[PDB]
Amino acid sequence: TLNGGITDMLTELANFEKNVSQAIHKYNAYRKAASVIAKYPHKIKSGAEAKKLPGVGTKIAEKIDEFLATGKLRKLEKIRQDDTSSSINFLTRVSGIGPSAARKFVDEGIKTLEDLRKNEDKLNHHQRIGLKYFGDFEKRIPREEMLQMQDIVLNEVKKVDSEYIATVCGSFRRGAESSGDMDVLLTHPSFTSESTKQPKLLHQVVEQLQKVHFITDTLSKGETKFMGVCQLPSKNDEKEYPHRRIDIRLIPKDQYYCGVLYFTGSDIFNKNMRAHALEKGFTINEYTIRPLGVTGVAGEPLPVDSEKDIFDYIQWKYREPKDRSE
DNA sequence: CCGACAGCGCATCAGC
DNA sequence: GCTGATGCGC
DNA sequence: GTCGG
Ligand SMILES: O=c1ccn([C@H]2C[C@H](O)[C@@H](COP(=O)(O)NP(=O)(O)OP(=O)(O)O)O2)c(=O)[nH]1
Ligand SMILES: [Cl-]
Ligand SMILES: [Cl-]
Ligand SMILES: [Cl-]
Ligand SMILES: [Cl-]
Ligand SMILES: [Mn+2]
Ligand SMILES: [Mn+2]
Ligand SMILES: [Mn+2]
Ligand SMILES: [Mn+2]
Ligand SMILES: [Mn+2]
Ligand code: NA
Ligand code: NA
Repeated sequence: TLNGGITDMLTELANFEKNVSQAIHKYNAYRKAASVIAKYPHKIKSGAEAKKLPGVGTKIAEKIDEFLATGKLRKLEKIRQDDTSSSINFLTRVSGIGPSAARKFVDEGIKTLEDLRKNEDKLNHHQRIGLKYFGDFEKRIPREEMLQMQDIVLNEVKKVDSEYIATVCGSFRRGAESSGDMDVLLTHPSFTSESTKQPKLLHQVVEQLQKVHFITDTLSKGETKFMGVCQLPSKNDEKEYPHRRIDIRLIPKDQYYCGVLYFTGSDIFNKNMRAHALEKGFTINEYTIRPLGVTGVAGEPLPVDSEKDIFDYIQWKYREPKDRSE
């Protein structure tokens, strides 16, 4: 982690602007700068050297000089001493609680894990589950565990219908030795951009996973996107595995490539790639890659048959999943 | 010195 | 009931 | 907070 010190400062700053300042752009700005720095193959010796990287400006340049000069950043040392900011930051760590709900709870006197446990009646379903699994969701998932999970999801999928195609994406597909959660991309021949022949496609898949006790809870659930919890099965008498977050997204079969490009990420990567697309005159989403008319309006979907094809349309050398971790 | 910053599914609410 | 703005998340 | 124009 050549510049682990600096990227942490930045990430902390991004989290602050997002959770406490509710300044989403500043948030993204720091994330981007932290991303470009993380891949910079040199140990940064100064804020000037860093400012040469696209994304780092005069403000981050100074913060970096200050950090390198003392190993600390005053603005952050203070933020850490502000109870309100500490509470808001902490509450946002619970799935379902955003900057808004956090600042609210703080106002109503709720600002500790304990305060939340006694006011479960003031949380919506999602916030309740997030609170319930707070601890577990903090633990990372070892790849070896992701592999055990993949077999269970894929095999349980096939058992509902041998025509489903379940693909694990997210950081898992990017090659991470550890993942924050499991992301599943699902496709079935009956669901395409031209029609939904069969209904409940996603339902039955969830239903099945719940039947075998793999899926333990639901944060949210719709026709195409499921957000819940799951747990690997444990052998006889051995300790129990941490509950884990699991996202399942059903995408039209004929749009798998745009969907798989989206779900593999990373998020910062997608951001850069989609920003670049616009620069070249295109707009990309999880379903398609359309051309941008002079008026701005997006045209019809262009033909796609691989992830690379999409990359071509924007003038970018194809980059493997493992090199998309920005 | 300005406006843009990627794109979208779900839960929830206010209003009609 | 619907529509659309908001919060929160991928 | 940063950047292209
Ligand atoms: O803001 C977002 C969030 C996610 N995504 C896409 C890309 C990301 O890789 C994918 C999965 O989302 P996760 O939040 O699961 N992140 P990821 O799997 O990359 O990392 P990890 O789960 O290990 O934190 O969803 C976006 O496009 N924008
Ligand atoms: Cl902002
Ligand atoms: Cl610090
Ligand atoms: Cl596609
Ligand atoms: Cl579309
Ligand atoms: Mn993930
Ligand atoms: Mn996820
Ligand atoms: Mn548990
Ligand atoms: Mn570009
Ligand atoms: Mn009402
Ligand atoms: Na720069
Ligand atoms: Na949260």
